[PDB]
Amino acid sequence: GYGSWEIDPKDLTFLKELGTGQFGVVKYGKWRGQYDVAIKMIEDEFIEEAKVMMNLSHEKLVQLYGVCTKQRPIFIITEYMANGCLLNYLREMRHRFQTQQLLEMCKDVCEAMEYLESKQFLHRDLAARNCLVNDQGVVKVSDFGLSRYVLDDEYTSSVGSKFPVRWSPPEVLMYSKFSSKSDIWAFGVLMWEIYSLGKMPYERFTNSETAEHIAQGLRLYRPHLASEKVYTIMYSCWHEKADERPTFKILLSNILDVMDEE
Ligand SMILES: COc1cc(Nc2ncc(F)c(Nc3ccc4c(n3)NC(=O)C(C)(C)O4)n2)cc(OC)c1OC
Repeated sequence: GYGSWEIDPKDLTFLKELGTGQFGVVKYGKWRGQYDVAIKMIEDEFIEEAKVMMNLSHEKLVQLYGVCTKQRPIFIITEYMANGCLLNYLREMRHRFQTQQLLEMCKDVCEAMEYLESKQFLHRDLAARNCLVNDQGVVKVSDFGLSRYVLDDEYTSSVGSKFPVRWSPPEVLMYSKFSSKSDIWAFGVLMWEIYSLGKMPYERFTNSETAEHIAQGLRLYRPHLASEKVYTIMYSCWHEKADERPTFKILLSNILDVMDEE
């Protein structure tokens, strides 16, 4: 059993649909009439991913509340993030963000990633599409890709035509070399995403052309809203030599520094 994670489906109310795919559905709801939750309905892999989430718990990670593993379809119940997808949130020109708010959003993710790093857990799809924002503009990482078991397979999300090329270091594109230094690279690219208000990295290129140009040491430009100090930080993430890239411990201390200066 999952002991204290086993949720009684009776304590749930369904209210709004949030998203829907071939493989699953996420609905907004209430649990014991009190707390806001997202309810993700779907198999064995999906459960192995929930067990993972059971062992990860951080202020800036989307928290698992419980599971219902006794009726089909099986449920996962997580915390509810009222301002939705960070990518989409960034694209709303009506928010009229100040640089300070952008760096805070970098700090949030960064704190998340340092926990994961300290747990020797490698994320593999850190991007703006995979973060969420709560009612209070606080940003939180989804341990696993949101897409997983909604739109794509465990076989299809992050394989082939759905591979996160734009968030990937040269060693991954050429050699399938994953390590904590690839998560560092992608954090960098996500910083760029934030400072550019949700522009697609290498916005004028294909995945192939991005793969060639990365391999030739082409990098993303400093977004207008990004100061030199801030750009230095995300750039430091794209060193061609993986071991030359900072840790998340280092970077967070870098982000805190900028934040005190600016
Ligand atoms: C208030 O409006 C919105 C709220 C949320 N909040 C929220 N909080 C916690 C969650 F675990 C959560 N999960 C979730 C939701 C939807 C999904 C998926 N996951 N997965 C998917 O493959 C697609 C992406 C298909 O649909 N959403 C998300 C929104 O989109 C992410 C949104 O805009 C619809």
